[PDB]
This record gives sequence, C-alpha cells and structure tokens, in this order.
Amino acid sequence: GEVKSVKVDNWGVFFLQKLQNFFNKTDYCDLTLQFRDNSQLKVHRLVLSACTDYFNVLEQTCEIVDDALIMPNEFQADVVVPIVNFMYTGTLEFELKMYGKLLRTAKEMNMTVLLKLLEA
Amino acid sequence: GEVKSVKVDNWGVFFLQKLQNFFNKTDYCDLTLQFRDNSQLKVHRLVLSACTDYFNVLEQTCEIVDDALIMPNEFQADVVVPIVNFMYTGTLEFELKMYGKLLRTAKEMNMTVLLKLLEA
Repeated sequence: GEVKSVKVDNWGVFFLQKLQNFFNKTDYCDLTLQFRDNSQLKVHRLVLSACTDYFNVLEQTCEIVDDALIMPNEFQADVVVPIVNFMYTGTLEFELKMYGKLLRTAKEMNMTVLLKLLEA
Repeated sequence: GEVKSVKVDNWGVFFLQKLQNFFNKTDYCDLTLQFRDNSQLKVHRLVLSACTDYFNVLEQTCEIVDDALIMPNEFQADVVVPIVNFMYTGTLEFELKMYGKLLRTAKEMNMTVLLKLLEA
C-alpha cells in the first residue's frame, strides 16, 4: 500500500503560539539571561539556537552564576528583550530611538533575518 | 514616542522548519525514546510538550534507563514515529492500514488536533 498524507494548515503559527505561552509562564525555561541590574529573563535554549548561534557563543565565553548567564555590556534588556520576542512571534516591537542600536546588535549577532527586516 | 512594529511573514513555518533540521541531526535532543527492539528516537522535550502532555506522563510513570525513556507496549515506533513527525511538520504521514491504530493512540494521548485530522 502507498503511504498517504493529510495535514493541518497554520500549524507553524499554532506551534509557535504554544511556545510563546511557555515563554510567558517561564515553563521549561532552561536558560536564564541575567542583566546588569540583576534582572532576569527566562528563555528556551532551543528557540534561541534555532534563530542564531550568538547565545551559544555567550555560554562558552561569558561567565555563569547559578544557572544564570551573565550578559555582556552591549547586550542588555533594551535590545535583548525585543529581539527574543521576535523569535517567539516573528514581530519586532521597538521604539524608533532604538533603531540604530538594534541594527548594530543584529550585525553583531549576524542575525540575517533581523538584518533584512531592519534594512527594508 | 510610540512603539512601532515590523514583522517577518511565514515566520511560523520558517521557525518550524529550523526545529525539523535539528530533529534530523539529533541536535540538542534531550529526550531519548527507546522502543522494544532497542531502537532509539531522539526528540526535543519542548516540541512534544507543546503538542501534548502524554510524554510528560510517561516520564513520571515509565522506567528510565540511561537517559532513555522506555516506551509502553501500545506506544511503539509504528505509531510514535509518524506522530512525532506530525509535531515537527504539521503533516501526518501514514499507511491506511495504520489508520485505526493511530486513531486509538491519538485518543489515548487525547491529542485533540490529531483527533480532528483523522476524523475529517
């Protein structure tokens, strides 16, 4: 017999919206991003690694304190938060005053998908 | 200033296709499903948990041998493999002879999205 196939459309966005809920409730967040003001951001190591390798570099270079990765000086919540939110939604939420800094941050991470978006 | 927003369309499928590549290369696979013939299936614990809680129940009930979860008798590769592939793609690939068993398995997991698909 021949193998048949049926699908469920809009599964990508549906699956993505599920991971956003987990990110909102800090469910199964293995990676803890810790900023300069001791504020934390619980994320999924899989979601970030699927969008860039920059966070994988930080884990081998930056210091770790009690399961919390210390973010470098140029990589704080002003740029990290809206970029991570983009990974979970596909939407970049930002103020116009943050444009240049987000662009330079995107170049630093070499996040191509975010580079093209900012350079429309 | 007002917060602005730009987006990248088809991000859901794009992000989903990234996780499929990781699943193909066994990259960052934390959960190891071990079948009766000692065959293994490397999966992501996040992807499965986002589609059902059934695998979370197996981790608290079924035995674990060297980071490998022992699958129950009714839950083997004949049904597990095509169902997991659905989670990563949104497409259920199967033979017609497996229809009834996949349906009963879906009822057992209470995977609603797969139930409606099979009961079109």
